[PDB]
Amino acid sequence: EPEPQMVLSPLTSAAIFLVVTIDSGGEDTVRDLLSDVASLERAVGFRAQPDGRLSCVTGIGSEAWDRLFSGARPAGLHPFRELDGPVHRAVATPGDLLFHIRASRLDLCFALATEIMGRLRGAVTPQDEVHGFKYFDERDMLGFVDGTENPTGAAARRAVLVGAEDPAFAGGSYAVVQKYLHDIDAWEGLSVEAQERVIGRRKMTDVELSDDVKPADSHVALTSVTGPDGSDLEILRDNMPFGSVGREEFGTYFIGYARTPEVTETMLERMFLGTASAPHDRILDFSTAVTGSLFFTPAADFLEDL
Amino acid sequence: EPEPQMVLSPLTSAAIFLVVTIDSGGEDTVRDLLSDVASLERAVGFRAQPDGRLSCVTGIGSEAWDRLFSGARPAGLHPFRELDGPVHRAVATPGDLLFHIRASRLDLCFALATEIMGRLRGAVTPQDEVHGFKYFDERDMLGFVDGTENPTGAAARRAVLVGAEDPAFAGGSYAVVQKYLHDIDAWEGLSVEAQERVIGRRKMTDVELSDDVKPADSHVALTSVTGPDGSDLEILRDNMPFGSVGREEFGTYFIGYARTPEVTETMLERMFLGTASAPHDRILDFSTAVTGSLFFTPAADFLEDL
Amino acid sequence: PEPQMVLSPLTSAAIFLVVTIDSGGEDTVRDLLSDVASLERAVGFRAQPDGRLSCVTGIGSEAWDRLFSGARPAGLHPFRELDGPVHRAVATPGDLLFHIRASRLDLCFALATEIMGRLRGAVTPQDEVHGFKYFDERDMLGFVDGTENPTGAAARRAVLVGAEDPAFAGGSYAVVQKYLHDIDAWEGLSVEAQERVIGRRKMTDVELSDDVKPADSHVALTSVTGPDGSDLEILRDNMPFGSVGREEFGTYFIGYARTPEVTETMLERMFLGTASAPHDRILDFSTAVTGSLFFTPAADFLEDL
Amino acid sequence: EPEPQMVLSPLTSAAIFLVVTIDSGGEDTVRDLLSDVASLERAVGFRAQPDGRLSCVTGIGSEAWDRLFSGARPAGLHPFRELDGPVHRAVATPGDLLFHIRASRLDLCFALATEIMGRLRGAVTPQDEVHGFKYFDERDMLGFVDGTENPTGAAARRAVLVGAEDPAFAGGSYAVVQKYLHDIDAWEGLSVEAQERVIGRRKMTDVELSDDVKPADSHVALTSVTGPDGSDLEILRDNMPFGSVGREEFGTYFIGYARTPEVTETMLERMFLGTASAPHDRILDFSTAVTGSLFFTPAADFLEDL
Amino acid sequence: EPEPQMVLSPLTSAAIFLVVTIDSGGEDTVRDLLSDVASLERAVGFRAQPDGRLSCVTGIGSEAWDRLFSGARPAGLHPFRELDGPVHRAVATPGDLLFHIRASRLDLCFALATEIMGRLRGAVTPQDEVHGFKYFDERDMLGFVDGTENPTGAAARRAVLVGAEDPAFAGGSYAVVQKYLHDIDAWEGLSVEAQERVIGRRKMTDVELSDDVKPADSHVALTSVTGPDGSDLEILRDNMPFGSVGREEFGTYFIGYARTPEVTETMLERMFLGTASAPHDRILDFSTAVTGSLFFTPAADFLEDLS
Amino acid sequence: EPEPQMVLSPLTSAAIFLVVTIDSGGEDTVRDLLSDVASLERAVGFRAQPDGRLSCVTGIGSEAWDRLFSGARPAGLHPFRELDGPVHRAVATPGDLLFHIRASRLDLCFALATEIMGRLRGAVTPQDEVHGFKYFDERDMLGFVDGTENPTGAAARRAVLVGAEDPAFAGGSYAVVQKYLHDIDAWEGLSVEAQERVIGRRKMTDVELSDDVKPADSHVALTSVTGPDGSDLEILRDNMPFGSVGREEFGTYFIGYARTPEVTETMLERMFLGTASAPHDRILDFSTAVTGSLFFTPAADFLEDL
Ligand code: HEM
Ligand code: HEM
Ligand code: HEM
Ligand code: HEM
Repeated sequence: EPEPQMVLSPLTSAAIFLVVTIDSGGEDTVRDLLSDVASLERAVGFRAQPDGRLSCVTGIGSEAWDRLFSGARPAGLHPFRELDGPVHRAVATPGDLLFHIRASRLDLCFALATEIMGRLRGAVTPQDEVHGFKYFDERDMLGFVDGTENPTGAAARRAVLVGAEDPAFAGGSYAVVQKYLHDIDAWEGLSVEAQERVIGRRKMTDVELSDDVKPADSHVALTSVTGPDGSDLEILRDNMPFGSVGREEFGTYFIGYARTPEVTETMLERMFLGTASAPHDRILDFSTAVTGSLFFTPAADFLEDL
Repeated sequence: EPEPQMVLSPLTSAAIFLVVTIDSGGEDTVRDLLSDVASLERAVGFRAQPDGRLSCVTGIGSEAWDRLFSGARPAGLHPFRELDGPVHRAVATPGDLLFHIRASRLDLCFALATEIMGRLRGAVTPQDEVHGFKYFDERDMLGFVDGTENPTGAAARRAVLVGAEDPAFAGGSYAVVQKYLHDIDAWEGLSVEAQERVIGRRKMTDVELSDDVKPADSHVALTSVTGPDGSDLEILRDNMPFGSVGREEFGTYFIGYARTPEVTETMLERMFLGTASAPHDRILDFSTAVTGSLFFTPAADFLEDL
Repeated sequence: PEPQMVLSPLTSAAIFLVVTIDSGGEDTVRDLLSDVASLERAVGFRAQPDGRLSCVTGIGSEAWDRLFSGARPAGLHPFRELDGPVHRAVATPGDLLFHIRASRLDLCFALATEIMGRLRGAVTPQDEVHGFKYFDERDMLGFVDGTENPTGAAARRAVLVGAEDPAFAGGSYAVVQKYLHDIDAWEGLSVEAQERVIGRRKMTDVELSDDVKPADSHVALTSVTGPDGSDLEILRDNMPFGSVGREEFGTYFIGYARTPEVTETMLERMFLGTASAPHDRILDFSTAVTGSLFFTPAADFLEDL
Repeated sequence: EPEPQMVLSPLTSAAIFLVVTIDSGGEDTVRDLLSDVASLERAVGFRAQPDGRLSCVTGIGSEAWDRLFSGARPAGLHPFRELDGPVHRAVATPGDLLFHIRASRLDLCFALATEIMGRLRGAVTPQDEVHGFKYFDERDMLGFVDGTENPTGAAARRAVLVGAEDPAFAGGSYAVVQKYLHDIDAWEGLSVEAQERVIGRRKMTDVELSDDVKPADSHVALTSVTGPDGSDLEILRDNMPFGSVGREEFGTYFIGYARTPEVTETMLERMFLGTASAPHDRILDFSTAVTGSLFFTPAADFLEDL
Repeated sequence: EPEPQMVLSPLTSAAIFLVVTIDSGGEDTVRDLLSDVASLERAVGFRAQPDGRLSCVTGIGSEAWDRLFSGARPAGLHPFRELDGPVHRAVATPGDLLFHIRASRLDLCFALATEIMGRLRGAVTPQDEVHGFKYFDERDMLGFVDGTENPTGAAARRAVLVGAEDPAFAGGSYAVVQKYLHDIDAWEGLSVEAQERVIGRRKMTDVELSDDVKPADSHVALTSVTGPDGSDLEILRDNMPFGSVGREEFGTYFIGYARTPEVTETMLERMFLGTASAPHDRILDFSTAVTGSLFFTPAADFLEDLS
Repeated sequence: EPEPQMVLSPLTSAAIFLVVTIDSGGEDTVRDLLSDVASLERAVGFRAQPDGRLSCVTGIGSEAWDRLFSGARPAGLHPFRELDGPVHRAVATPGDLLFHIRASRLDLCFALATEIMGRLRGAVTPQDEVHGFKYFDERDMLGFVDGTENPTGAAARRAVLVGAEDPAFAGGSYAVVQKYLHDIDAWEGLSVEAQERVIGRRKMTDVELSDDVKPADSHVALTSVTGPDGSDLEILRDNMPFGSVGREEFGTYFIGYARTPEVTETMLERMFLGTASAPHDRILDFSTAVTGSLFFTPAADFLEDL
């Protein structure tokens, strides 16, 4: 009965990521938009039926939630936990509202973004805006295929959607966003085979490295987490490349959905704080997190009945 | 589990609407076709996998039903109710069988209709035939995006399909057809802003007017209905533009699917008869209905079991 | 001299529009004729990538005299009616031809709306046809249609007016005929019998060998070798159209050529026959309902008006 | 609950069928591959995330099953039953593993096949390899639309997927393969009308012949089978054209899926051994089977737990 | 027979515009890149051979030409002329090199820009970078179809390519670039009718307004220019929308190609300074130019035969 | 202006290469086909307008020319010259007629090939048949983008088409074909960087190595040839990948067009025999030529006038 947002939807060739903070006194303007967001999506999206694939996923931060609503909160909703590791650091930056906008064409994303921000003008301060674009055969700026091991079907729904563990918010999800910038100069100084050891997959063919060759400090190794019951802990990632050539800015916009933030945070902890066998994730030697925010994306019904 | 026809299927770029009456002694020939209609659909349709999206929905009129079938009747099935309003009239016209044919290309539509009419030749009289075509970004002849607020998924299934309320005809639906002709001269006499107030939405962006600005005699206002439940009463529209430039025919072929004809009929009444708030729908000052028929579209199984 | 899109390939959608000019409508028509190209751009640029919208404007012989003063295209005359022993190629009124093509019907309809909107009260519509592509470039008889159309340089020489009439160089002559087919009769024949009528294999579209091809087949009759060794050629943009209810299953014939003599020779062979053929066998399943001849001038001619 | 392989997925424009036998001492390598087969599918397939439609269905033969797994056997799993008819013979040929690889592009098929064979090198002996291609409007080498009467939706699910009757192997399916070479010289000696009477459908339009003109030895007649219930027994066919012009090879690669092999075998017996009214299937007068193998295609999660 | 750059190439769904100045002592690194620019294009472009449509047009500014080259100069090459009108100004901003990169996908544009800039690092300073995107049915941020009256075929060739009037630079063109930011708030205050009067064409249908009702201060009227002959002066425009929603930036990146800058400059003059009939172009009441540069785009041969 | 065959047309995603020898006494049948080849091309091709992009280039060998035609010979037509290098060897294999068939779909290629061979059956013997397919982003089986430096426009015309040097055959061209099989095992034993030194270009980005890094025995170095005036001698290559996973066949089908064979032969000599600076082409250490034929491809009007 709880109808989820488009959190299970596949990766698209264009995306707009939009993070704002709510100005004091903006609450009411924000509530009005939240109840219209699905309506605005249809209004723009319908024009490009059937190949438009326009979707918007709306997320609300921990502090924003308390300003907007009264009563019970999602069980795991808290501000992004800053991770201060020996070498690398995962910062928390401000963000009350997330708009994850996806389509097969940028114009659709931009048109929807304009409609949303038009209604929010004077109530919100923009914190981050990223226009994501598909890079060749689903590659990131590091030149590796990105998103291969994303869950599908029942597994995707099992890993992503809040269920009976928090029944009042069933159909919701948790999104962690991090804007990463890459040091391409240092990355390109590595041989392809060395880069492969950093990731844990073959560069060209996207084939996973054998369990023999794959280093303990490789990205694939550290982000592979098993639960106490032996099951794999999974997240759904909709990462998109972005960048500016003149500024020498080459980035991955990280976004990860999971039914509990504990799954995503365990992965982050392994990456930044390391394990007993790895000091940290080698990918972080060529990647710097510049933002960090956590949002709860409620069921579609929740926004409607508001 | 009853198998419905393609009544929940989305809008396509081409369409053929075919309305016929059954001649004297034509019952047997019609019964034979009805049992073969799905196979005829596959015979043509499979030639254009996967992008063809050929479908045919077959409807049977109230009078026609009793000539064709012994036993139970669908509970809602009756002849279309003519509405003689103070200024605007919803006419009723003859129609025994409906063929609503859709595909991404007209050739597929035309080929199926050829096979259908081939099998019915000498048993039926053609009443109406319309070839519909997608007009730009899902627009109608009035220049507005048309079909934005159609229900989807669970909401659509609930609004369109017969359920427990008539168990013998579960998976069926009721179709109302009306061929509307538009007075484009008069319409293009109005400013865009004046047009927007007629419809209740913005012309280019298809964004709904604020409730503050939205007139009560706007099309959107009049066709927005709530039951004693307090929930929205919804229909599924597969409207298509048509016309001939030389004959000054600029048309909307209206087709609405609902689980009970009462829903569609209520909307019709509000449009032609008006409420306490409005004398009639302003759209009708630019739209003249020239046909009007009601059909029950059975479950796919029902057709095969003949 | 810039020609019209007369060499453009076949599209998946077309609108054919034939009108007569009402007396006193001369001036309205002239102003439209000067605006037709910018009207095309107005609609077509909206689908700039893959819309492929074009409009070829044709003017009739009688209309030419009423509209313009001075030089006449040499080969411009009314459509010559052919009263054959069995079949007739009728002549019907038509002053203006609008041959509108695009990859989508919406683009065609929009342009036609704009044209007729300007011409309203100055013209009377005679014919309007909405053409659609039928499977793998097939006509209503179920055969691939347009295979032997000239291409490239050969197309240019066959279609475009050259030095023979230098005042109208880059123009062309368009012959239109709406045909209705007897599908009940046609579907009676076996495939092999149908192939003998056309002169090609039905499914594969392979031309029958000269050893097996009947003298009264469409291909044999429409293959014309002129005074020299050169074959005479026309460019056809035939489109299927119809209505299942009215039992209309049609082919809208349009053929472009440098001189109408080429088209007329083929037409005579079809209706009046030759030495070893009474008439084109296709005509036993095909009836012409319209017949008109237009000159389609260079783009610059229409512009400088 | 059980997650099947892409056994229900539709026809694509490119396919690779790979049939191998397992060498002595190659069981270890085969098991290790079978556990990785799904990840290899993703490694190649994610590269063309939209449009790609890369899938691989892995099947295991009877003899191979006993060599490979210790435990319960799928109830219907047995070697292909050779049929020695009075005129036509259905040969049984060796085959331990089936790889049914499909995509919208051959490169994806070839790439995945390379990765699979690269892992299996020196553990398997290749028996058959066929590169299938779509031919015009879903036609076979006989010039007839092929696949028309395939079940879809729920009907497909019930006909193809193993259910409660064999609960330990729920979500599995049975695949029967046969490579056919056609005698095109003989075939193109018949008139179209005569060809139609062999198949049971019109050639150009793919419209089924009426039952009162359809011969009893036509392909459609003999492959139409009803059970004790009175309902139709159905299989899902993904057969693909293939061939080589220089060696006069014009072929149909037959692949049929069913929830029980008894269905496919019944239709094979009728074709080869005939019925009361029909000596054999007239299609075999122009078709020769050179291979014949039967495989069980387990649920996806069965392969993964190795 | 000189080979032009893809200057006559049509509009695409994605573009990158890159404007840089050459630093002191950067001349040799630049000259070296200019010789490999075509080969860099093929290196990236061949990967999407079918429907990629990757192209790069390289332009060189007036001051930069004297620094790079020793021989003759194109006859019409000069710095962008600033226009100080009573109300509106057309600014001249620094820019030595122009890279007009187009494809059907942004990734192709970004891959080529990465290669170009990678070779030019330390030698050049970025001035402007815009990533352009198609907006619906070829619309601009004002919501009007943009490019309709672009010349095609022979007429385009005659309008854009340098010919016999300057035979040593035949197959070249002149490109004028201006980045415009729009005041959407103000624009959306106008009715559709009122907006139509600013532009000179119907909004949705893109049909040109009738001559009797088309205002003298409309965009279409002011940029309609007949020469001394009586024939129309024409330019080829590859305008692309761009913007940032959060920063409230809604822009049109203007680029016009012409065989001589006099054509484009005349149009500019009519827009900014006005005529006897019109004070200025009304579009400028909602559009602010923030960049302005002029470049000569040489024939491909010129760039290759630098070696 | 003599009309050329489609020797200038671009690379397609599908290709069939057909090489046959003319049987004793099959000359008359060959001449009749040659006059109908363009007609056959249109017969199949027109069915798939406008995306089909079907074309067929017909070539005639040296020895075959003398059997077929009386009168003048193309100036540069001769048998393929075997190259017996110190290490590698370019074999000469029999070939009278080349059919180079390309389209966006294999079906069109296969259909045309069928028609051609159907007419030549009993008059010719097949020597070679390859079905080519596009591999990812125009890559070859070595994993490098293949065809990057092909000339285009006027440059291609001057490089490929016979001109005034041989007036009677203007519009014609010369095709050299070589079927190469690759040793993939060995090639994948090299690092990416080593592979780059073999080819002379970066692997993923396809950017050419600078002159101070590019080895003299690299493929790009050895196939770069300057002529008398100092301008590069160029060929047009339409290389297509092919292969069979079962038989470990991973191949490049090499075809090169040039206005004179001298150009293609110089490159071949440099590759196989070597220079003072280069023992041989390093690509040959991973590539074996198994066929080798030279053909003249006449202007189109030459074929029809027969
Ligand atoms: C009744 C409507 C007509 C139909 C259904 C029809 C159909 C066909 C077909 C199926 C072909 C063979 C495929 C092709 O090359 O296009 C063909 C060829 C041709 N038709 Fe028609 N046609 C019609 C009317 C006409 C008329 C009126 C003319 C002449 C004025 C004409 C001239 C030709 C020519 C010149 C060819 C090519 C013959 C060759 O050189 O091989 N057709 N037509
Ligand atoms: C020689 C290779 C074969 C060819 C060329 C062939 C071709 C066809 C064609 C053209 C049809 C009609 C279109 C359709 O419904 O798919 C058809 C139907 C069918 N074929 Fe085959 N077939 C072959 C082998 C087989 C075999 C071996 C089986 C069974 C094991 C089989 C089972 C069926 C079934 C069940 C149908 C559907 C019949 C109906 O219910 O109407 N086919 N086949
Ligand atoms: C402020 C940014 C601008 C916008 C949004 C804009 C938009 C438009 C629009 C909507 C049209 C009508 C449709 C068309 O034919 O393309 C147009 C026409 C035109 N614009 Fe602009 N324009 C801008 C700036 C300029 C500038 C700076 C120039 C000259 C340097 C220019 C030259 C033209 C020309 C020559 C035409 C065609 C006029 C005709 O002959 O019909 N535009 N522009
Ligand atoms: C063994 C099979 C071959 C493979 C896999 C192969 C592959 C390649 C590759 C990857 C390139 C660089 C990208 C490009 O510009 O296309 C290339 C370039 C080239 N190849 Fe080959 N090649 C083969 C055989 C040949 C042969 C036999 C010739 C001539 C007889 C040849 C002539 C050329 C030429 C002229 C170039 C362009 C060099 C330049 O100017 O940069 N190739 N080839």
